[PDB]
Parts: sequence; C-alpha cells; structure tokens
Amino acid sequence: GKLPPGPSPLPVLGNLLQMDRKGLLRSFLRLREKYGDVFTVYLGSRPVVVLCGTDAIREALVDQAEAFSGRGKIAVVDPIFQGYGVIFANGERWRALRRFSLATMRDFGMGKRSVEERIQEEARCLVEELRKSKGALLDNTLLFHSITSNIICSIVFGKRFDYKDPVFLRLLDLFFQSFSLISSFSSQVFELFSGFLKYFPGTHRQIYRNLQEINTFIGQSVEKHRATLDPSNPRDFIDVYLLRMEKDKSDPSSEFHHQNLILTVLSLFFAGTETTSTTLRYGFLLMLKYPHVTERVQKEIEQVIGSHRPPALDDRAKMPYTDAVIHEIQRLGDLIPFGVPHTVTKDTQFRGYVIPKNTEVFPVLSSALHDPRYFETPNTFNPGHFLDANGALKRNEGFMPFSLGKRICLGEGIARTELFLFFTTILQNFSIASPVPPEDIDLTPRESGVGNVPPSYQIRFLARH
Ligand code: HEM
Ligand SMILES: Clc1ccc(-n2ccnc2)cc1
Repeated sequence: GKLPPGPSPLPVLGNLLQMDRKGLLRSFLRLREKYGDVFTVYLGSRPVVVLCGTDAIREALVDQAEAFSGRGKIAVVDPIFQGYGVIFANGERWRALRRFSLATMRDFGMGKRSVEERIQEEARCLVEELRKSKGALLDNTLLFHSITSNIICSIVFGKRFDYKDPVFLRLLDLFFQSFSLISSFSSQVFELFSGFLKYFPGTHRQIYRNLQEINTFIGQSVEKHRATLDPSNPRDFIDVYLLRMEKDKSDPSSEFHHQNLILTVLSLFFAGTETTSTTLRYGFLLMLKYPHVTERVQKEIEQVIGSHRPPALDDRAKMPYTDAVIHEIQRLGDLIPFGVPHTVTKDTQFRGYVIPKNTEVFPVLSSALHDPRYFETPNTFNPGHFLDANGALKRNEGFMPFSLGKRICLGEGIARTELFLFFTTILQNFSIASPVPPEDIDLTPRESGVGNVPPSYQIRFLARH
C-alpha cells in the first residue's frame, strides 16, 4: 500500500524544512522535481498528497471522481465555516446543499438565458458608468467586483446594488481585501501551524472579523427576507431556502438550518463576486501588455457582433479568437493555483499508492494550465493553445481552471458567460489604454497563496466613437 513519495517529515513541524521561502505553490513545484507528478508532503502534522500534471489531476478527480470528491479544510477560514456552507461541507451535507443551490439558483436565473439577459444589462450599466469616468485613470478593481457581484446577488439576494452605494462598496472591498489576506503568507504559514499560531494575534484574526461583517449583512438580510416571504412566490435563493427551512423542522437532520443559509449564502456571495471579477482584472492588465491582441478582438467583434447591438452569448461561437484569448487569460491568470483542498472519501488506490481515508489531496491546478505536455509555450500568452490550423476553437486537456469532478466549480456556467459578455461589451464600446509601457507591464501576482491576486493598476477606458 503505502503513501506516495515525499520528504521524511519531522514531528510537529512536518516538511517545513523542505519548504521553499516563496510559499506553498512554489514548494510543491520544487518537490515535484525530486519526486514527480504525484508525491506526499506533510504540512506540519497533517499529511497531504500533492498532484502535479494534467494527467495526475484527471487520473484522480476524473477517473475516480468519488474517492476524491471530499473537501479539505483551508487553515484561515475553517473557523468561520466550521465545515458548513456549500463549499466546505462534506458527505451527504454536501450533496444536500450542492444539489439544492445548484438547482435553486439554476431555476431562478443561472442555468442560462434569464441570467444572460441580466448580464448584458449589468454590462450595459458598466458601460455608461465607464463613460462617466470620461476615461480618467481609474482602478477597475472595485467596479469589476461590482458587475460580477450584482449578477450573483440577483440570484441569491434577488436585488441589485448601485455602483456607489456605500454598503455595497464595503462588502466588495471586504471580499477583495479578504481574498488577499486568505492568499497571503500567514494564510499559509497558518495552514501548517494553525493549531500553533491561532492562540496569538495575526491576519488570521482579521480574516475572521472580515467575513464577520459579511455574515452580518447576510444574516440581517435573511431577517428582512424572512418577514416578506410570500410562499406563493419566492423572490430569490434565500426565500426558497427559507421555505424549505421552515418546511423541514420535523427532521432535526435536515442540513437546512441557518448555519448553512449564512455560510452557503457566503460561499456563493464571496466566490460569485471574487474570482470572475479578478479574472477580468487580470484579463485587462494582460490587454495592455499586448495591445495588438486587443485590436484583433475589437475587429472580431466588428465582423461578428458588428457594433450596433450589445454582444449576445451566441456570439461566443462565431468569435473563436476572443474565446481563445479568454481561455488564455484564464489559463495564465490561474486565480486558484492549487485548487480548494480535497480529501479521499475512502481508502483509495492511486497509481500504486494507497491513500488512507480522509487524507488531504491538493490538485495543483496551476501545473495543469501551465503543463508543457499539453501547452506548447505554456508561459507565453498564446491564443493558439486553443485553436486549430483553420483558425477555429480547439479543446485542450490542460485547461482546467474551474477544476474537475463533482467538486468542479459550481459556477463554471455563469463565470464563463460573465467573462465573455463583460469583456467584449467593454472592448466593444471602449478602448483601454494605460500610462505604462507594454514591455514594462508586469503580471507577477501581488499575492500568491491559495489564490493569485493580480497586482493593482491604473487603466483608462477611452470611449470609442
Ligand atoms: C473566474 C471564475 C471562477 C473560477 C476560476 C473559479 C474556480 C473554482 C475552483 C478552482 C474551485 C474548486 C474546485 C475543487 O474543489 O477542486 C471552485 C469551487 C467553487 N466555486 Fe468557483 N470559480 C469561479 C467562479 C465562481 C462563481 C461565479 C461562483 C458562484 C456561483 C463560484 C462558486 C463556486 C463554488 C460554490 C465552489 C464549491 C463547489 C463544491 O464544493 O462542490 N465560483 N471554483
Ligand atoms: Cl476559501 C475559498 C475557496 C474558493 C473560492 N472560490 C472562489 C471562486 N470559486 C471558488 C472562494 C473561497
């Protein structure tokens, strides 16, 4: 049986000595050199199994997507989730919420259409709020978080917030700031010595007080939604959850109990707002480094969508180039370097090693988007990776930014749609430009932990006439 190869760990400390100074990801890469694609590492006491390569990630999450369908714990945030919510819940509790939220939000907009029209709309706004900026050097960080947040809030909270609404701007600002702490160094030195450090002050405390405020807003908005619930017509995700939360109060095992409502509404409100938004942020920072790549996208929009009607989702097909630039933005982006933690649900048999039940598994996704076996020139923005000789969209076994298996990003649908509608609708109406010389544009992440934060930058949105 035995666990995969890795360095011999010391008591308490685990393989802390073999760890690279830069952080976790870098470390897993420096060990893959000595052991290869699949190997074992001990983060302090807890042994994890790292997975590198496009192959290893699928042989596990795709070909045995049941023994790996288990969610692990993320150091700094377990305190607030304690295993609840739809993202961190396990076993039956997981399927319980997963299916519910996947179904609730779906037949409430998501799925397709109702949301598409919602996005073209939110985008329409993002376009007039940008005209207002009269193309003055701004910081799209906040604004971006807004447009992707509204899309999700309309599904969960049902309502939509104004771009300059103080409350709204605080949750957003809170999400951003928090993701940045969740991906900092402590958020990692914690993963290791969480039990050790938690007794002393640090950023781990700040991540708590942060999610707190949000949980409040979530919570105090559950009350508002409470006294206004017209069972004959639910308004959003909260109502539906409320209708079934009240319904099953005779089954003291129904995972539908506040704890979840808040933590699930937080999982969908944080992710739904966070990633899609910083992907575009990274996207555009990449559109300044390569202005010649923008001209094309703005031309492909011109041939297809023309320029007298907002981009529709259908257009993603007739626009194979822009599709590839996005897959490439997403690929180089790599917002989630080593995917949210996993765990085998049973004694699993993998490649010749026997991973005991409940053993944490990290699917280094970064080493799948950057894999040389599937991506020629993986470290170079190359819309080619996703195209054939006849210049058409081509699939690629290495493109797994949302991940794979039963734990695959619940919101892959929305996201891919939001990206294509916002991204083109903007480039359709505006033409980015920034004071920094393209060769000087740096894409190195500002923070790289469980998440990759693109450095902050200024960009002006010159209107196109
Ligand atoms: C730029 C877009 C996005 C990217 C790159 C992304 C990334 C991912 C990744 C890498 C995971 C972990 C998969 C795993 O367990 O191995 C995940 C999970 C998750 N994401 Fe996203 N995500 C995106 C947007 C969204 C959106 C728009 C929502 C909200 C509707 C969302 C909600 C979720 C949820 C609920 C999970 C947990 C799923 C589960 O436990 O089964 N994400 N996503
Ligand atoms: Cl702790 C954590 C992990 C993943 C996500 N996420 C973001 C987008 N999809 C998943 C949010 C929070």
